[PDB]
Amino acid sequence: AQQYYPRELSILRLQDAMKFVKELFTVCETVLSLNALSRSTGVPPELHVLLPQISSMMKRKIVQDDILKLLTIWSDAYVVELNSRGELTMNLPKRSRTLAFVERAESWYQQVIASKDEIMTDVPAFKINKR
Repeated sequence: AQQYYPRELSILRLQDAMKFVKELFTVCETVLSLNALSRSTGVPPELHVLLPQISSMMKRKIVQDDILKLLTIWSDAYVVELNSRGELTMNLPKRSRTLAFVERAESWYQQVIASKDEIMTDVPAFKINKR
């Protein structure tokens, strides 16, 4: 076109992905914080239990891969634990987190579009290995 060629179009796609993971982080923050209060151990239910809550707040069906995008931006954002059956459980780490995430999200976005190759259109899911 005039202003936007394939590379620029990919950047625009990525910006929507940035907007997505930023909102998703905030939603995970409210859900995990609230659910971590329900039990004496301070440990929330498995992630698959909390996904309907996360989905309703996001007004869209959120899956585990969406959640893992957050760790790509901030690896120490949450603590990841795999149980006996391999079911994923996420939890807040032991001590503003929202501001910290946005800064890293911005910095991550900067480094992606900075170099002149091919631009990814979405945040890749963080890779989790077996315990």
